[PDB]
Amino acid sequence: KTFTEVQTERLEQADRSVLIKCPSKLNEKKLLQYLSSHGKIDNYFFFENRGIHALIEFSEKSSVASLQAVTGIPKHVVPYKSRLFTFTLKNPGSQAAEERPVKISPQSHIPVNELIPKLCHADSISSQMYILLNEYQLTEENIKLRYLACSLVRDFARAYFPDSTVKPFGSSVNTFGKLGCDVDMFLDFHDIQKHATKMKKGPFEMEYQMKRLPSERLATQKILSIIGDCLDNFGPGYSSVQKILNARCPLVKFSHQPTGFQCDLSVSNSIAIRCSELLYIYGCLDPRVRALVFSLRCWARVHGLTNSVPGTWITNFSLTMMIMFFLQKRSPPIIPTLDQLKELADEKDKHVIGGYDCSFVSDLSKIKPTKNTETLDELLCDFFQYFGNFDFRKNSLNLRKGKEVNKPESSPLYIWNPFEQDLNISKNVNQPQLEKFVAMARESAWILQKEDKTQQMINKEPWGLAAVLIPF
Amino acid sequence: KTFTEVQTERLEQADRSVLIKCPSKLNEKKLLQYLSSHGKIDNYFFFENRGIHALIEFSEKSSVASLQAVTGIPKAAEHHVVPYKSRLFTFTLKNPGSQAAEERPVKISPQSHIPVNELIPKLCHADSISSQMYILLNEYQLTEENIKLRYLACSLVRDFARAYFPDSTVKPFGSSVNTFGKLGCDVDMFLDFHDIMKKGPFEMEYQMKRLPSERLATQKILSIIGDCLDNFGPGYSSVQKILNARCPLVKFSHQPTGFQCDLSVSNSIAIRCSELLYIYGCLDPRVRALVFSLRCWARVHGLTNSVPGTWITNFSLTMMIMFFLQKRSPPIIPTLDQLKELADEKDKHVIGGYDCSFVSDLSKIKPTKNTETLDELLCDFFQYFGNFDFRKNSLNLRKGKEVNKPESSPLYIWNPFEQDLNISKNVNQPQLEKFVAMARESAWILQKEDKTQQMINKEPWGLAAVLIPF
Ligand SMILES: [Cl-]
Ligand SMILES: [Cl-]
Ligand SMILES: [Cl-]
Ligand SMILES: [Cl-]
Repeated sequence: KTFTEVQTERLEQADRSVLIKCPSKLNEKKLLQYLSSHGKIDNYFFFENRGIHALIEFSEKSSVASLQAVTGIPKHVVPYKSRLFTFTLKNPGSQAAEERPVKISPQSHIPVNELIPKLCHADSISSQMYILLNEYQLTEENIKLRYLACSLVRDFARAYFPDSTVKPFGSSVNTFGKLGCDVDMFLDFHDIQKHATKMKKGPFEMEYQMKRLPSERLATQKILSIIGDCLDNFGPGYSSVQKILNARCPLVKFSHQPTGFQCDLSVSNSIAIRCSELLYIYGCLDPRVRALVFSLRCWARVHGLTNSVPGTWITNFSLTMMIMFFLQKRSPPIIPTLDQLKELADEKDKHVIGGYDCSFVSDLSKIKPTKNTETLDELLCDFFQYFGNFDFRKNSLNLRKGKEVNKPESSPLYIWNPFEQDLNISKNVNQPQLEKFVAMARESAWILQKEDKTQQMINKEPWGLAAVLIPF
Repeated sequence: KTFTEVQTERLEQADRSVLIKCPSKLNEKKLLQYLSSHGKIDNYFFFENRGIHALIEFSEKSSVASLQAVTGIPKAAEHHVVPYKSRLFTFTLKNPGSQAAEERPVKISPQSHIPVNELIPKLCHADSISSQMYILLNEYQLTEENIKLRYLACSLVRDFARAYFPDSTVKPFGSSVNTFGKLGCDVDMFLDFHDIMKKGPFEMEYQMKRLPSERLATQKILSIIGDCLDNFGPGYSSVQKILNARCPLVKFSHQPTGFQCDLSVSNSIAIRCSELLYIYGCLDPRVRALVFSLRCWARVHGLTNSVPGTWITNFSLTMMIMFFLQKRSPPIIPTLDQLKELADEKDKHVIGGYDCSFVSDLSKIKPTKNTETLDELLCDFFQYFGNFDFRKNSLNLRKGKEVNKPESSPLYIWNPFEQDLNISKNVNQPQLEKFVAMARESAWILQKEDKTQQMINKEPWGLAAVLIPF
């Protein structure tokens, strides 16, 4: 039910899953028939990534060890044994060419130039936005692949750090991730002995000889450094390992070839996890939330408002928060404020970080459904109108209050960090970039207000969402 | 027990051993009583190294995992440690106010030998040169406890390598295992880390990352282990990575044991050399007595040094001593070719095309009929090399003969396991001449002294007379 319960279930399924690089001439039935001899298979799919790969989700974890028991070491290699397998035929020239294999599950979304025609063939702006959402959103197969990537990194980390867990956060889990997005991973340490340890009969407290480091930051940097070097030199399918240990949140970036994901590994950050669960709640509350976010992120990218590299540009996160604020301010609100979510929280949902109460309700059924019935056609235009006429000089965005309030500090765009006091999430944004955003918003509002959609359809020209998803 | 069988047994015992940093107020009985609840303990001892530490050797390996299952990270330590779990434990009292046993002193096992200034008086009170040399040997040689500690150090380093090379081994060589090591000597360690089912309709293999060329692989693996030694455990390690040397090397101080260590990738020739020396050391007690005394002599007179350079090495010196013993009438030890001829098929070892075989079973070697005393052998060693023609002759330990020098080098000692290689190529003419001068002077001192009067006069005599600066 809850965000935490979804993560637990996803990780358990990943724990009994494996990846297989398939033979050039793949017979699906023969492969599955063989794998089923090691135990029942709950789920599986194929994907393309420099050849065909299969994700296999066994019903029982024991099946993994069963398969590993008949798997050999190639024959010079780093003999780290994993859940990455390569299957080939003994006598490849004695099997014929295969007629109709296999269904491929896409791990990327269609490019904008292919999307636009689909949008133009839609009946309304609402339908356009749902088409975009369906084309872009993470698939069940992609999600399974993301959790398996985390599970594999966990196993790699567990060689030196047996209590390691690796769990995804951000776009991979908050409902706003699009196909192709990075897998952001958090490493944490928790006792694998989940069972109830007795009262020991002896007199001693017993610990490992470990250096007590002055800061959590230094420990984090040393741990990530070793894991990074090990992935680089010893880990199968890990490439382009970049150590970015001196960043605000120390980080190791890498490309995971078996899955084709770009990944980012850091040590667990409690604030970042609260943020992911908050966005998950908002995304789950109403489908218009996700529809708006996906369309507006695409809009921002198309018009050069967002960028892949950090700088003076508004970030996708900042933009997403602006959208949440917009939705909080509808009459009636489409989503509750963070203070409203805090007040619905019981003792079990108490989360205090750095002295600041970051509590909010985890049970979605405790949130009264919105009575707002505005269509996406209205909301898209109104978003552009609202921020196109928003006084950014005088007002800041407070998502806890759901109100425009005086700016604590002078900054072009001030959006309050909802889990840290006196922090602006959009402090990076300069006046030029903010003015560009405003100009694009106003132009987009005008285009939607003035267009004759029926004639554009007849004239075979872009209309509605498509009209604002092309350069001006 | 062959050399190989000794190593195997030692490593197996180290594999089921742990190190425990003991409570400030240590009750030995309570500690052992508690630890025995995880399984029987075959051996244990205590040593001093910034507080009391205990080596615990469990009867069963399973006991290690049992102890680890109740070992925890403090709440205050969370997020502030590198969570590498090891066989290094710290024990403290749950309630410091719950001591309810009589306090007894704990026996400390020494890991160092007495300094020369304390040794000399003991030598001067001996009855003969032979007795002096056996006193030195007994004061200096590795103890059973020290040996266990050395193998455990290797075992701990092995566990770092095994994270991604599960079949890895780390084994000591050189002075730690060849019978000629003295307390306080480095632990020289070799890593061997790579190249060590039902049939379905698919061939099935793991996806594994390729290693680079042997040297590059060696450099990367040693670099990571060096980083582990830095960051895993209590640390304070003084890790020196010397990865660009001819033989890539990591030097470090292992704080839990207090050993100075050198880690490199396994060299098959160096291992044969260690077993050869082990054979020679085991054959006759005079072999070890001579080597220990002469190594001490070399150090005292500045002929050997802790850092590599133009100095004769302890290994080269030891080989010179072996050559000397091969040349006695009759020989005290056999030549390497004699040991080769005694080898059966099971003792076959060919390295780089060169037959490095020799007998491993010591009972197959006929005991020496030489009955020369150490008094004679010590003086004769100095006399022999003091008059040896180093310009014209080289030392061949396979033949047990002086032979023409293959290449021009001040001191030429044939590498017994590699063709056309001089183990003492590093030695320059100045250092060789110093050695010769010291040898000749030492011979004269022993030849001319009146030992009875020196004893009465309370002056150094015999071995003591050559173990002080000239
Ligand atoms: Cl194949
Ligand atoms: Cl997030
Ligand atoms: Cl996008
Ligand atoms: Cl040796």
